[PDB]
Amino acid sequence: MSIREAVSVDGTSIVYRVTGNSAGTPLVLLHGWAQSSQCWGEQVLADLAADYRLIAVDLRGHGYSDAPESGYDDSANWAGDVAAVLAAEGVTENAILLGWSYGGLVICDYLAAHGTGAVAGAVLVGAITSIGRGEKGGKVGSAMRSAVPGAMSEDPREAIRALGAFGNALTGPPEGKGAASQALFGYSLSTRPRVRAALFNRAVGHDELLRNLDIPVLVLHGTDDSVVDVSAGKHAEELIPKSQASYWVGCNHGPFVEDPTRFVSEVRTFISSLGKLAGAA
Amino acid sequence: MSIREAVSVDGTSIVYRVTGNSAGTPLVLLHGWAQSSQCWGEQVLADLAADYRLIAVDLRGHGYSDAPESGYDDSANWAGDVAAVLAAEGVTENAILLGWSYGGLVICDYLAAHGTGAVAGAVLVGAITSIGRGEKGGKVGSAMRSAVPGAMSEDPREAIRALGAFGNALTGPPEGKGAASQALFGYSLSTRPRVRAALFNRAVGHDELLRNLDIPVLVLHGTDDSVVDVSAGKHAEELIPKSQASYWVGCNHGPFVEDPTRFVSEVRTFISSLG
Repeated sequence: MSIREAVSVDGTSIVYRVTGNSAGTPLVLLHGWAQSSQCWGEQVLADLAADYRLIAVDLRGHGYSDAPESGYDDSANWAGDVAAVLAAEGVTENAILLGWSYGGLVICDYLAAHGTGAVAGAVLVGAITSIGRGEKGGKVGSAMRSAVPGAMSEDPREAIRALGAFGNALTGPPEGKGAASQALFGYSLSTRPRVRAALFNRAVGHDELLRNLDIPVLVLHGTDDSVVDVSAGKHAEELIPKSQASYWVGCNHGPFVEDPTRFVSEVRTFISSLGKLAGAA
Repeated sequence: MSIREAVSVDGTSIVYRVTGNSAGTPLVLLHGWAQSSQCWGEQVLADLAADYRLIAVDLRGHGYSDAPESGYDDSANWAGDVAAVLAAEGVTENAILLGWSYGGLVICDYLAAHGTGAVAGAVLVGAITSIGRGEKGGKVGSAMRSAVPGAMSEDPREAIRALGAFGNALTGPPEGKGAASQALFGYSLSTRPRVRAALFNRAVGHDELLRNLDIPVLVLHGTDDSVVDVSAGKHAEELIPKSQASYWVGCNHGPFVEDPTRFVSEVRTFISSLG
């Protein structure tokens, strides 16, 4: 059975999808603000599930997960969500955590709370790692600044208008990708407005964690990301001791949409890099 | 776990959510075109789960269910989806099947294939029972007509305009209904465009089933439904020997959205009445 749920520390049910090879390295996918476990694209999901035990999570308040009334500003709830998924799957080591945008912050809340015992590597895709004034890891782009707080309203007129401030930032050039462009706008619309707001009504700084991670981390980030400034990825690269970076020239916030083959290729190479094969060649 | 899946006759996974007491009467909820198990609204789903073993299904191609390339024009697939969910839950008798819009057609496909041995009653909410030219039980309204083929387009601009306009017939007001309006619109947009098209590109008639049905069926339909014309429900009421009906004056296609309390009440009473 592919679709499952785990109960976090506050009693929130967190829905997730497990696909791929049972024997393979666990790859946990954490999506971004006002999206879902369906954002990644069918081709990306199919390709990653070939080698990995693929675990695609619906963040609290998103997708099919429970939407509690409060607690979105508590790092311990986010941490408990990832811990609970990992435990339900019996994952105690070697996991790869991948986070898009807000997913990066979820990973950091989790690593801040549990350390790196269960984890061999992480991938930060157009990710924030902090939120708040002066947080270089939390630097948003112009599109996101026009989109908020109108994108948080329950008023459809305002929410539709505001979310169009994103333009094509999620997809890049949208030709031939209309279904995906529709679906991404859709997930944001069906994310409860109160959840959309609660996610950014918080502050947390994680630079001290970044400087002390003992795991390899790939920073994968569009140079033209108008949602999360590429400066945030560059900051993570600068602070993380075992960082690797791939900056996609001309790419916006959705590299997995703009070039699903390249995205899969870069993630597979990263994960394979964590063994002893590179040493051999 | 509340969230689950069942494997249909063609290998399609059908995701569904179970809530409420496992000893209650099973109530299967089957949503409409381009929607999902989340359409019904939190209060409606909480109130129904207070009394029933609530089974909220994502149709094939919708929500989190698999989306096969083809087969949406084959009644035996839809029938297997419903059988597979029932089997997975151990329901062999006494189920209530509730169908919103296209969900009515899914129910009829299932009943024709399988009979009513597992089923005590049905509810047809703004429902079609047939589809295609000349089927009085598939009579579509002005909002549905205007929405095609824009709502089937790969092109975002075209689909967003068509489905945005379409969504207003689902909510009615929409003053007071902003979040649901957004969410219904979002579920339609996130439904793959090829699935939106596939569902519509078929023909099947069930008048012979309806006039022969051996279960009580409630017809619950807005008089100003502009998605599925009220005449479709008036037609089903006429054919079904043990029909009951409730025509909500001034209501469009979404009664559970327009008046969640009334919707739950009318459903409870019908189900209670099965005695």
